[PDB]
Amino acid sequence: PLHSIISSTESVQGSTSKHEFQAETKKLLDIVARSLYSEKEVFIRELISNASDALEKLRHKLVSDGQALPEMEIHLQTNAEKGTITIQDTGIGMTQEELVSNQFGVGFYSAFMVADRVEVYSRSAAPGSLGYQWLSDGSGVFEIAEASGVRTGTKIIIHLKSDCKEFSSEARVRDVVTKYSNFVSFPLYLNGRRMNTLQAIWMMDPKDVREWQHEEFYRYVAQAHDKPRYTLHYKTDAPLNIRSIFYVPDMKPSVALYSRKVLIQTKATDILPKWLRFIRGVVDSEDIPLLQESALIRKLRDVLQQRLIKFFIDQSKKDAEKYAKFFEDYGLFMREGIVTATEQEVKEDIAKLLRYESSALPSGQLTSLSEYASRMRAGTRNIYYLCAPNRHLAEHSPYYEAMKKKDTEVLFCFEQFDELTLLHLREFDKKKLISVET
Ligand SMILES: Nc1nc(Cl)c2cnn(Cc3cc4c(cc3Br)OCO4)c2n1
Repeated sequence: PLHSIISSTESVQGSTSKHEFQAETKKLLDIVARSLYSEKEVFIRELISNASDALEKLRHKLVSDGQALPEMEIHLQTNAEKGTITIQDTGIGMTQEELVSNQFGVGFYSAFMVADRVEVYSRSAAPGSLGYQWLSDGSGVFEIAEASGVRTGTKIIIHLKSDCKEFSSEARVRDVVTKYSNFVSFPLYLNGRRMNTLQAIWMMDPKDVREWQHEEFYRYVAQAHDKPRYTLHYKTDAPLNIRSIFYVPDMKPSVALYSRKVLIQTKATDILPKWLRFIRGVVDSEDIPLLQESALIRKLRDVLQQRLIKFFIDQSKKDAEKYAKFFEDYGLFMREGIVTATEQEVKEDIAKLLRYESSALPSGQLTSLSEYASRMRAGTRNIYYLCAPNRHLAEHSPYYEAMKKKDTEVLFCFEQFDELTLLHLREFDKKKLISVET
């Protein structure tokens, strides 16, 4: 089962031509190498991500041209003996000009975060392409030379710093891979061992994913053994770029942040409003660059809050008995969110999820503030509710019994935390929330 492709096949016949980065390239290299990423280990993530993109570009090209498909793989090799770590892909490679002038991303230069020297071999996939070697110690000077024995694609050999030797031990590198790159779109091997088995199902067409995949992934992200009660597969480009799946556990009572199938933060606590912290799943967006995550993250937070509210509302429409169970189990969060919200309009959005018993309905079945209001006739600026220990006492309440042959229907709350929520909300839509007993 041991499968490796990394070996010394490369040789350079002539001497190298020395180049020197410009004022820009000098700033870039310095900032990315020590000022940009907080943890140094993410260089593995960036290079893996680069290798994936190059693999994709070649595959799309061959498939577009109708050509057959070669081995499309990503390989990592650690050498603690030589203090090196190497990553090779068999993707679309690089031309001489690209090796010289170079938006695949900076991500490649993140290597100088842990290396005092980087040695590169690349060969373009286009027929008759030549291979080239690229050398650099990161001092703004790099060398270029035509190389033979270069396989199509790109091979990066990192000569690790004295105190970065940890990334030459397989055990350390394996952990880094499984942490950040477990959903990589192409086969990934480490010292010949296959490492990635999980599929990024959030990138799929939602109507192609089936139940068992959503169950598997839910159990992964939520580290859970039950099943998702609710599943929302949300994809969008207009507001921002968004690839995401949200789950509500079957069980009674966080979301991962990804970008292009690579992990940014396992606990994206700021991605959703605090009251939606019961939601499990993943958010993938190309729009994200630590303790301070908030920036335009908020814009995404607001997008997701609105999409989730509409989701649960739509759920209410199609299924009321299931949603009534959901409201029973998770109402707490909605109430917390309503009392927490600063803007009134946000309060009323979340409040659209609340369900209460009504006087004009059989005891047991619930209604929403909107549903109550629609039937309201010749009624201005009022929503009437009564809080009692139970439906029995609510109906037999003289306060309500007054509304018996009178104008309006009356909502029934049986818990004090529901009444306080209405009091706090004050007005909803065109109407003010008012207690029968004053
Ligand atoms: N794996 C892979 N495949 C391809 Cl097609 C490309 C294209 N750019 N890069 C990153 C990169 C690598 C370099 C470099 C500048 C950059 Br930007 O100078 C030395 O090597 C790639 N990496």
